[PDB]
Amino acid sequence: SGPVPSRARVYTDVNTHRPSEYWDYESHVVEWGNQDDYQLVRKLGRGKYSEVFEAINITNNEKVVVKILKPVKKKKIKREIKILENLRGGPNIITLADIVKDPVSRTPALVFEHVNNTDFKQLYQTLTDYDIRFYMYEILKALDYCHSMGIMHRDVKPHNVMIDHEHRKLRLIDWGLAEFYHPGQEYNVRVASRYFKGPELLVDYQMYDYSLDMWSLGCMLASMIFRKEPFFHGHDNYDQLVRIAKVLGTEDLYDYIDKYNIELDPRFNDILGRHSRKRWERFVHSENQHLVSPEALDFLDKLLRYDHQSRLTAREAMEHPYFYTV
Ligand SMILES: Clc1cc(C[NH2+]CCCc2ccccc2)ccc1-c1ccccc1
Repeated sequence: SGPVPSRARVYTDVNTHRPSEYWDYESHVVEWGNQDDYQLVRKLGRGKYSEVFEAINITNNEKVVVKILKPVKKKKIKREIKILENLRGGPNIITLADIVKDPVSRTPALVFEHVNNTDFKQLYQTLTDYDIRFYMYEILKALDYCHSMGIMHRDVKPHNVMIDHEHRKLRLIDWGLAEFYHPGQEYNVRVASRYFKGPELLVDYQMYDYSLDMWSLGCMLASMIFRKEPFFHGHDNYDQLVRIAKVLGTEDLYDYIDKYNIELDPRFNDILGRHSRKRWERFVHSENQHLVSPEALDFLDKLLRYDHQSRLTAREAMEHPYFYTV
C-alpha cells in the first residue's frame, strides 16, 4: 500500500490556519534596492549557491553581513527571502536588513545584521561544559521559534551557526534549504549535510517534519561533548545510515522501518549488517570527560532516536535538566 503517514507532534497546522501570502513564496513579490550603498570588506565563507561577506553600509558606517546568491532556481531564492522575512527578528535568527542587486551583474544579494564570528577550529580552547549548555539553549530558542512559525531549517550544522563568543551572541544562518511545514506534504529528502541527515532522509521517508532539525541538533551535541567531528562519519548517504546503525543498533532500525512501513533500498542489503545498540558511556574518554555528565547523556539519548516522533521537540528540550544550570 505504501508508507504510513506521519505528522509533527507540535505546530502541526500553524501554516494551514494562515493566509496564502504567508507561505506561498512562489507568488511572493521580491523587491530589492541598489547594491551601490554597500562596500564589500572581506570573505567570511563560501557555499554551493552562495558567498558570504563582511561589508560596510557607506550611508551609516555600519558593518553588515552580505550573502551573494549564485543564480539558482528563482523559486529557491524566493523561498529563502520569504522565510527570512517571516522570521526577521526572531530569537537567534540571522536578521535580514535589506535585499539588493548589483546594477551591472544583476546578481541578487541579501544583507544581514552584523555578527562577529569566533573561529570554529579555535573555539574549543575555552569552551567549557557550561558554554555548550548555554549555546545549545540559544540554538533551541531559534528552533522552537522557527518551528512555531511553521518552518523547518533542514540544514542544522556547525557551519550554519555563527557565534560571537566575546558577546555570547549566537545566530542560526543559511535558510536556503528551509521550508514551510504542511502536514502530509512529501518533501525532497536531498536536504541537510550528509553527517547531519536524519534516518528519515536516508531511508527515503518523505513525510518528515520539524523533528529532522532535532536529529541534526543531537549530531552537533554528540560531536561537541565527545570531541569527535563528525559523530556519524558516513562516506556516502547509504554508509551514513550504517554509521548510525553501529551506534543505535539494527533492531531499533527495523522497528522504525516496520512502524512507518518503509521499504529499504537494495543498496542497504550488503552493507547494513547486524549491530547491537551501544551505551552512550562508550564514547567517554580522557579528552572529553570534562564535558560529559549523566544529564548530557540523557538529553542526547532523547534526541538521537530513529523514530522522528519519539525525539524531544525544541520546547521539550528546553525543559531538560541539562539546562537547569543556564
Ligand atoms: Cl553551533 C556551533 C558553531 C560553531 C562555529 N560555527 C562556524 C560558522 C562559520 C561560518 C560559516 C558561514 C558563514 C559565517 C560563518 C562552533 C561551535 C558550535 C557549537 C556550540 C555548542 C554546541 C555544539 C556546537
